[PDB]
Amino acid sequence: EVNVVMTGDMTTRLAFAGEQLKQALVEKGYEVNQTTGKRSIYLNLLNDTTKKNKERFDISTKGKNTYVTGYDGNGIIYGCRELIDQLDQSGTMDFKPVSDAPEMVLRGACIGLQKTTYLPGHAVYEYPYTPESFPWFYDKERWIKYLDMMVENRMNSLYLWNGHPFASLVKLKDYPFALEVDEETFKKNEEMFSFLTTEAEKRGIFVIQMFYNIIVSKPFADHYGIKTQDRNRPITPLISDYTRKSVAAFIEKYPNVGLLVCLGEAIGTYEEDVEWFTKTIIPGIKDGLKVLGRTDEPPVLVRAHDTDCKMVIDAALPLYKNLYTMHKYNGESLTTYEPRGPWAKIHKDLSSLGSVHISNVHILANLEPWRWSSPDFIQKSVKAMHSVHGANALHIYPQANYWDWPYTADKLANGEREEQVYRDWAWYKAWGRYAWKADRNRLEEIKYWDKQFGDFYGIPAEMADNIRIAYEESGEIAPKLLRRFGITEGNRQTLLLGMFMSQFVNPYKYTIHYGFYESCGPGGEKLIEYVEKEWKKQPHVGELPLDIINQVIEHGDKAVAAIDKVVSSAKKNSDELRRLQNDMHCYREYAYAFYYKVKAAQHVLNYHWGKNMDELDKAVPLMEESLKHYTKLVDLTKDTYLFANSMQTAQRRIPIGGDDGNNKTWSEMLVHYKAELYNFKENIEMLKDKKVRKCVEVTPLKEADVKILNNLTKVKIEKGAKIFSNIDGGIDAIAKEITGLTGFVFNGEKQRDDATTIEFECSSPVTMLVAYFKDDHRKFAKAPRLESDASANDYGQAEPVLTNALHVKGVALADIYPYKFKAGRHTLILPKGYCGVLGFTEDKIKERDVALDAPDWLFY
Ligand code: NA
Ligand code: NA
Repeated sequence: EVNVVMTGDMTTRLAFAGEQLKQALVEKGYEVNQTTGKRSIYLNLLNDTTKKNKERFDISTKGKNTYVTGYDGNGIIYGCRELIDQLDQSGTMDFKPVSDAPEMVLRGACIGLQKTTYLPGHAVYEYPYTPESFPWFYDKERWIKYLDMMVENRMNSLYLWNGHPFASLVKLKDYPFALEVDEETFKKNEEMFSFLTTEAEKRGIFVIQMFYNIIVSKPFADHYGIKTQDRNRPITPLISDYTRKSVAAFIEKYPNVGLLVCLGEAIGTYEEDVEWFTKTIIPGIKDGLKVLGRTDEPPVLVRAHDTDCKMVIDAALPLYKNLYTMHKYNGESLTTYEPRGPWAKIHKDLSSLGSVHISNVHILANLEPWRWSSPDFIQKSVKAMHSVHGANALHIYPQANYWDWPYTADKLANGEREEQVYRDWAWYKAWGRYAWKADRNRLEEIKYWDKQFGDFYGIPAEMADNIRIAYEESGEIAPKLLRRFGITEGNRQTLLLGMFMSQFVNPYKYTIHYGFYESCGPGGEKLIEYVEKEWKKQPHVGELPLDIINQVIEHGDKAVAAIDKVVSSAKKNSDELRRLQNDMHCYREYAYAFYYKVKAAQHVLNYHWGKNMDELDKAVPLMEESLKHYTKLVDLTKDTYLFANSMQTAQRRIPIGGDDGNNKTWSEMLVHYKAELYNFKENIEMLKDKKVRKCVEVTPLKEADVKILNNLTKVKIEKGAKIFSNIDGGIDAIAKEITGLTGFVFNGEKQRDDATTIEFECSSPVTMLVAYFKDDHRKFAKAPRLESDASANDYGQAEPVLTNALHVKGVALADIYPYKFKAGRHTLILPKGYCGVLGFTEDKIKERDVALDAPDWLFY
């Protein structure tokens, strides 16, 4: 019936290609003969490294013989995948000749050895590889399925993300106490890495271990009496020695595993980033290479995240020639296929290096947790990666629920968990398909996807087009709403839980970073900008917020109308199609809730500009209508989803704090949005009746009784006070709240070199007040930023308490951030650069813009 003949370099990839083709043919009812005149397929593997024929194959046919030429091991695998895809798309062994190669050179996905919350005993990102934490990591069948799916999608790279993996994977003779796992687990970890590298290698998959810096093991830390990580802590010879030896041990022991380096998030300055990479990491890699007898420099991947790419690559290239770069596609979200602005320039500059620049589709904060997999949106995004960013490689996150691998957020009957590889098959398949080839005729793609959805649900392709419509209409909702109304593309925000009125009418209170609105889609106006231009009779430019809410309710209505027609048809995976229908109804109720809230926010902003109280009367029924839609969203999610956000800690700030896993469900959020309307109505009632509103009674904070342990110079905080010993000017404006506190005097120069360490004890909870200056000069310590520093809320400091609150003559204006402590003995290192420590109080601090009457006072 069918002969399969393998010819050439008898490699593991050639042998895998052959087994795959044989299984595919017997699953179609053919008898297969294997060896190394009736129907024959010839698998020919050549030898050439010609970076040009990488992963290339040719298929030709002559009579009843088919010839597959693979230019390398990956080429012969992909040649066999093309025969199998032909056998699937028609039933016949009549093969079409094809010469093909992928457009992007690395095409891959990540799994996080990460959890929804911190491991008891450990800081952020820290999780030893153990079966207690990750039993799925030790499941060989689950690994085979994952790697088989990667081959089907022609993905050639797998990334494991972990804080400090080395202490689970290597033993150091100078630091034997560093090991974070018991001996039996250490043996299981060695066994799994051996299984994973072997299974991946025969499939043409490069395994890459990602790590954060600077992080040391819990037992190494405990032995030396230091912290596992501290962002502002200097580099020390001890921590450098431990990391260099760890990295060298890893290269020696797992010689085919790549490294993805994050120069963060526990490194305080760009100068320390360069020093760590060039003097600790790169020498550790060369140590391991020297030990193996390697003369080549295998690629090292470096994230642009939380560093200065240009300093880093410029300093590193003389020391190590083979560096790949990685940078987020749309920050930690998916917002646009028309990216632009300063962030597009950073991608273009990294692509300029003429090497491999990897587009990272990172975290997908704005899509969590509902189904998302728009072929159109994904195709257009890969076209943008090429045309706007210059990227030639792709790294994708899971579609949702990254922190909770291997499960989705779906709540099934009786505690059952849904697998991400099951639910999100079309996400992986779409990113793989467009990474292979971006330019594909859209009508032919619709027919391809109609058959994929039809086959999965057992529905004719024509009928299944309504599934494709549902994905492509609903797919535009979260991207559009985030880029037009969002606070951030970071997972600091969970878009699909909604937003407060305050976040619509006073968005800059919640800290919007330069770059987001300027990069993450077409140029346009915020709601506050649109309403200001209405009142000032100024022309409108670009994407308008009222246009976007109209578009999103239309997307919502069309997705529901499409999925409702087909949901009853499914002959397979019927429960899954009912969940997709439920997700489309969720997206529609979300879209209408958002529409009415934006309309309400426009009237509240009309009140701000005109002070016509009839504007507040119109806001109420729109808010009520928004709440009717949000109540329906609760009814749709309360039995169907465990939660929205997979990151379930105090690093989540928008719409409200996610501290200790609170505020992660629509049910929880509805309580807040009901209280927001109730409050609004009470405030309007008081305005009508009494023409009064609540405002802050401004009083000095009482100084707390604190003992300073590290010999700081004290100063009374008042007009005239010199908080910088190295400059001539004193405080020349100050919030009354701060006057009379006892702060400190520092040398701004010493602050640039050494950072600022405060050590103190308190017999009750205190807040320490820190001044960060509103000046872009690198001499100033930077205010806490959760998007580039997971530790930026460890003291409750992520948000300022008093804005525009301090001025020092010859310096700048400052905002005041709260650092909160329980009773105890404390040591804090603040970021390098000029900053002020103004004192301590046990008092409740009332938030205030000292420069003022913002339009959101009505929701307090
Ligand atoms: Na850094
Ligand atoms: Na990145």
